[PDB]
Amino acid sequence: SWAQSRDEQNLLQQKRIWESPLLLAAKDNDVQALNKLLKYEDCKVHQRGAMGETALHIAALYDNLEAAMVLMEAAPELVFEPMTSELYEGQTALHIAVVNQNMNLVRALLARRASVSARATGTAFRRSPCNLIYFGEHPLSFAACVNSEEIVRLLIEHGADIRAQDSLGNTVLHILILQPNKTFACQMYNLLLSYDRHGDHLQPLDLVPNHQGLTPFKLAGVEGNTVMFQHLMQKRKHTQWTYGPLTSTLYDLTEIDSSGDEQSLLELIITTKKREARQILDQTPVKELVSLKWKRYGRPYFCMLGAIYLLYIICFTMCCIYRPLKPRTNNRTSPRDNTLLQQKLLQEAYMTPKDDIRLVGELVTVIGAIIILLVEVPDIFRMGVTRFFGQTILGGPFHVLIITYAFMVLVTMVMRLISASGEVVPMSFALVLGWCNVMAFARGFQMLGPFTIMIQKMIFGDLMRFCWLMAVVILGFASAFYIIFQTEDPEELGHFYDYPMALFSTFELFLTIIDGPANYNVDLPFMYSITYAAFAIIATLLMLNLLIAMMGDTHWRVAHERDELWRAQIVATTVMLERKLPRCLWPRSGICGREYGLGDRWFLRVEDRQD
Amino acid sequence: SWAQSRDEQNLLQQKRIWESPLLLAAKDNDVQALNKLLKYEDCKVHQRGAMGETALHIAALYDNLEAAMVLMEAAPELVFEPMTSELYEGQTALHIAVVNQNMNLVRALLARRASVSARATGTAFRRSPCNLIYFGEHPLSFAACVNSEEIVRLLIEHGADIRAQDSLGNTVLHILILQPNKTFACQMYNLLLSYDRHGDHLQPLDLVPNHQGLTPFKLAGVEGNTVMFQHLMQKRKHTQWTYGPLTSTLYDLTEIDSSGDEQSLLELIITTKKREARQILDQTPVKELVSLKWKRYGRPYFCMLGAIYLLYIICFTMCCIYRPLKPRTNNRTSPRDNTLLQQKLLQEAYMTPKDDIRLVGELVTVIGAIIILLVEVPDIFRMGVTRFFGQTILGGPFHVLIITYAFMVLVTMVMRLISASGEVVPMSFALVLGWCNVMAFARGFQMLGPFTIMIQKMIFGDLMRFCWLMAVVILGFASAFYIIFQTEDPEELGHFYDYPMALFSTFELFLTIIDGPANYNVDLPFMYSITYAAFAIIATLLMLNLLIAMMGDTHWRVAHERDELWRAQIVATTVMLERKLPRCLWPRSGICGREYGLGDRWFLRVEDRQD
Ligand SMILES: NCCOB(c1ccccc1)c1ccccc1
Ligand SMILES: NCCOB(c1ccccc1)c1ccccc1
Ligand SMILES: [Ca+2]
Repeated sequence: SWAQSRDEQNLLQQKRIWESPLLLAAKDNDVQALNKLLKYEDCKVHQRGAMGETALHIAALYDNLEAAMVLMEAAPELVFEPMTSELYEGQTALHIAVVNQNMNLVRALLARRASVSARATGTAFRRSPCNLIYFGEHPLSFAACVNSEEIVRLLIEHGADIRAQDSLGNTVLHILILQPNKTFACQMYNLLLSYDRHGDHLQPLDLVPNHQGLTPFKLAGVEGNTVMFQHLMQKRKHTQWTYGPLTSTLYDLTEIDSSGDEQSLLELIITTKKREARQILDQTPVKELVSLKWKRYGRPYFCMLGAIYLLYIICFTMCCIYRPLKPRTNNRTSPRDNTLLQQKLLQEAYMTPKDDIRLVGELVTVIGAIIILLVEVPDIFRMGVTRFFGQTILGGPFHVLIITYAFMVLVTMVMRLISASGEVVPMSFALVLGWCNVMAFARGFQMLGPFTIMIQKMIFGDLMRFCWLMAVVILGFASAFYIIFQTEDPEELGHFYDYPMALFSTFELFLTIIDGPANYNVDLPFMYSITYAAFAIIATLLMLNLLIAMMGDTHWRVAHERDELWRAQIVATTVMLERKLPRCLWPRSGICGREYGLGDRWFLRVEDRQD
Repeated sequence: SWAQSRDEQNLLQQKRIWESPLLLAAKDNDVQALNKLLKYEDCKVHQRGAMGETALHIAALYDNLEAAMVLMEAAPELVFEPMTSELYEGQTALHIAVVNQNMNLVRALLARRASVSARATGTAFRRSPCNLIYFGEHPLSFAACVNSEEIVRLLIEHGADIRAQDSLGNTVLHILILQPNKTFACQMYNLLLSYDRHGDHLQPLDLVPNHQGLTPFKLAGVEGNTVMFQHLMQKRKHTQWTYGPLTSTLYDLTEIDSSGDEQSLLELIITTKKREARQILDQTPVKELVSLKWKRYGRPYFCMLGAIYLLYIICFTMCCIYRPLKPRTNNRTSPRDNTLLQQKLLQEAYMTPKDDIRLVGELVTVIGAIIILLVEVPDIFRMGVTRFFGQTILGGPFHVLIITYAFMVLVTMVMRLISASGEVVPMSFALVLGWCNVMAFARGFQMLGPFTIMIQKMIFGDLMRFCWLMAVVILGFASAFYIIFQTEDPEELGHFYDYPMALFSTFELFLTIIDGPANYNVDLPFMYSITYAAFAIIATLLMLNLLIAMMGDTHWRVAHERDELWRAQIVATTVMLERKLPRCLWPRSGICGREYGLGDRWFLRVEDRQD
């Protein structure tokens, strides 16, 4: 219950101004009552409000230069007094001066030589969803947000440093990026480029990283400020000759492609969470770049890894179906004559000329697990375990269960060396999601991907949400069937002889898979005949409602936004096999420079056609 | 990896201008540095760039007449020097002159009497999807594309030949057709008609074929430049009397209908691949023309061929169900008591008075195959075998399996003369797609067609795309069921006694047909009870997702574009039974001329109503 303290103190603002007749005249334009306040006696200049205010704080906050200049002969040092703490740590009147777009107080508090080096790093000033705004803390950082032109010109003419950085290391240029009024603040980008003039030996400010290592170029990408990205792009592209309707411009491509792990661009559009950012893939240098990364040595060296993979599964299944598999030897099946099993999975029979063939069929698989184990000993070391789930679901949640493939297929070889009876429990799991993970490769072969994308987005958000609701409407009828047939002999009509199978038999009855029980040779008890019917009108309702649960997402799908999610998925493939596959088979994308007056920067061009 | 060489040489353009101070001044407006370049010494006039450039090439390409005229006293012969090779084979400054819409250099390089006979047949200039533009190679061919009026007037006043043809034989008039800015280039059609004046004895240019035999009338049709087609149509139609709101105009109809195999119009809208072309059927002379070809002696002589066809199938099925069919005579069924068969298909029993009736019931069918064999001995000779598949899917993919009907129904008579045991393997196939091909005739009977059209577009693009995805999610569970019931006796619960039926029994379980395997008399092994359930929540997912896989196409369907695909399908019928059925029963469409001051051209009229 944190946010209550915001408001408790904010009414305490209205408390302290209420008791104070000086601050009562700081509310409105009571300059003639300010004449009644300062010339008649010595009131102290430190009349602190709820979080430590003075008059020109309150006066400029309630839009009053007329109350602001009359304290100047009263107290010139109160410009040097910031607001105290805990929400507004270091806030001065200069900062709220530009909040109200002007009052000409900006020259007037600069007539008391106010300091732009004041940093208001308080609670409400850092980036958080509990604060509905974000501004940085330097005053010129605020003036970029408010889109007030000559105000920015005014303070740089009085000693403003543009290269100053926030609590996170973001300069003022980052702060212009994170404004939700995007094109309306775009015009102040090049204005703040216009005061770069002294070229520092480290940066001309547009390559400045923050303490999360983001130059504000790609910070616009990882936030997805799309229209600002283009205006930022146009200075960086190097256009060559134009040929009538077409133009052979030439894009920069320095930080865009993967280079030596400097947190390159493409992995950051993947690993972010804000889904408006993925529309940066619809921008002119980027969509065609990933196309050539996907057309040439994209899918055919991807699907080649797919091609060996189902062969790995085929050589798994043949060494899965041929099993030790002896006849029934220890005992006859005594209990109940229900133990309908005879096979018992042999201890140490391998020397036959069939069992050598399965052995080379075997150990290729368990070593093949250890290959995809060694994929993850750096990769679990890379992005943790618990937030690795936070890496999964957005792009490749098929990646995680190929590892639970490996846990089971390793433990079943541990199982065969011990030869315990519980052998099928891995071998069930180790077979089914082996095949179920070949649909991860459906993205590579064309036109087959997007349903498998839509497979993903229906199961993890809708069907498991449905399976919450479905797993309780069963348990009524299932247990209601279970008690209603405790009365009856399970010799005939034996679906419900005990409670654990009574759930399962109801469950498969729920999907209308089983015939619907009914002897028709004896009588059935009376409430069976309606409750099963009372299950039926539910069975025709909610799975039919589940059929249309699909549709309310599907109108939000393909007509609008699965097609982007397909190619958003294709690049989550792209940087990841770029990373995991080492060099000397991938040549990195685009043309290299260094032979053409360009140097170490590699480039990429495209044609077009205008009007 | 071909397209890399485009860019490697295109940076080499920027390499050669970089080393050359003459070409450095050819970049921008360095005429005072051109004073520093030519008057002071004799620099050679052949300073070749990457693919062989000179200065006025580079100057006019970077929009500089001011650099262009200063080399004229330096080198007047460099107009006669084309760009060298391998991309731009024969490109001169005259060609790039009209690319930049003007510079008044067009008169100025004609002051050195430049040649419009220059043909730039280089790599980037022919029609290809690797080139984003298409222009032809004569300079007047370029000026039609750029839509620059008096520029076209200027060069014809200096010796331009309009009748010149490209590498493919297309003249300049074809080049105006293939511009993607369609109405914006439409105004230059009649302008280039306006300089026809000398009537040549062969053509007045608007009947010129190319080396694929396309007069640029129907070339607009086969590409589907719809709005240009109408403006091209209006001069060709011959309007008669107007009666207030109605007008009895009279359309030309020379090349539109099928005539003596001169690659007529209607078959070309069918056999093309670009699906924007089929909207030429929505144009005023064409839609009503095919209507009268379909209303009168269209369907009733089509459905008549349908009417004999199911009678052929009925007289096939009666000679399919009555079979030789002897009792069990060679041996008792010894193995396993599973060989539940007794019939063995008699060798040479035909003389009974029932078996003569099936014999006349027989040989009508195998001869009836040979009729639809003789349809194809010219037709396989017509359009090949492998690209005949490229004829199938767009219109009548039902046509191909009536031929695999014929292969099987021929081989089963080969089979009865040998009387091998494998008799049902054709007879299964020869029966099922015999009936399944009567739905080809669903297009003829009204309102029944479009679902059978939608049958086609769901199976060959979506369900076989689904059956990729579905055939792997089965094999997990199916083999997982197969290993989990290797343990168990297949006497009771015998769905999965071996692997080949284990797939099929899972497959029909997947569509929730089979009952779902459960004895309820014995115990079942433990991972059966969840993995079958783990099959169930997939079984309620993806075939339910397949249900809505239909819908994302269906919103792209009937609300917008199946109704055109229906009548696009009806004319693919129309020219084909026009072709395959010979004369003396079809009278060719429209009214004949030759009695009415019109001659050999046959015509067709229509009424209307305007505002
Ligand atoms: N095979 C290793 C799994 O890695 B996958 C993956 C790796 C990093 C981030 C997200 C997913 C994956 C890659 C392509 C397709 C499916 C999954
Ligand atoms: N019966 C011969 C098959 O020819 B069909 C056909 C012929 C040429 C091109 C495409 C298809 C066909 C014609 C009408 C309906 C269905 C198929
Ligand atoms: Ca049943």
